[PDB]
Amino acid sequence: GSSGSSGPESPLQFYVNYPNSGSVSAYGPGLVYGVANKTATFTIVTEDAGEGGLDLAIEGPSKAEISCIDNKDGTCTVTYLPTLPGDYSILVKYNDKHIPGSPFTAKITDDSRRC
Repeated sequence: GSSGSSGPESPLQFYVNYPNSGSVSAYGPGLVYGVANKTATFTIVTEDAGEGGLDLAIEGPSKAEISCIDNKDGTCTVTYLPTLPGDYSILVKYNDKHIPGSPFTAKITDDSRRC
């Protein structure tokens, strides 16, 4: 036996989204964990959310700098570099409304000695 269909299709291919369902999430090896004095970045999901105002701020045992970047492809790119190993309290807000899942907890370590 064998089966398989190409599938339906229509012209003026146009897909519209509704505001009803609109949420922003964040994931990546930069929010889960990291390495002292090591490059760490993560990605953020956001499509047709609304040009409002994204704010990012991380806390912990040491103040870390943030160079969040705004892209126009599909997701944003935020790069940062830790100063000391420890649980960093990442905080992200969207249009005066925290994101579903925050604050986030990342487990960063330190690798200096050459094992």
